[PDB]
Amino acid sequence: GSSGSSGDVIELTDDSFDKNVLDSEDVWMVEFYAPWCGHCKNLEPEWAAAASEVKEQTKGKVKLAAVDATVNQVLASRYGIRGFPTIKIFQKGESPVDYDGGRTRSDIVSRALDLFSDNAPPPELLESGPSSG
Repeated sequence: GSSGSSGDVIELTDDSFDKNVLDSEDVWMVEFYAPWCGHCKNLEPEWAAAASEVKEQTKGKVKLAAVDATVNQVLASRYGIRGFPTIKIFQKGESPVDYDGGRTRSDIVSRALDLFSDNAPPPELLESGPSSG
């Protein structure tokens, strides 16, 4: 996760991916890239930065991760990832969506926010809840 020179990009596998996302009630932005593709190499940094700008803006609610469609087949096949980069969003409870647009932290982040509100509560005092139920 956090090491060397890189933003807050989390590496998930074809097995843990479900144990990290499904096992969490938070938005997980799964992005599939190829180590032999340019369109991705240019996003490498764009995603790293965005992750931080998104995690800080979403207070951790909306996290950003990356996957290697070259090693991940279970997932890639599940939805069918052949055209990288491939940004996909997953929200515990409702079906996941397909992100298609600007490939720059500027845009990537802009979206994450549009969701943050959906799940995570807005900036305004509010009761927590009696034992979450």
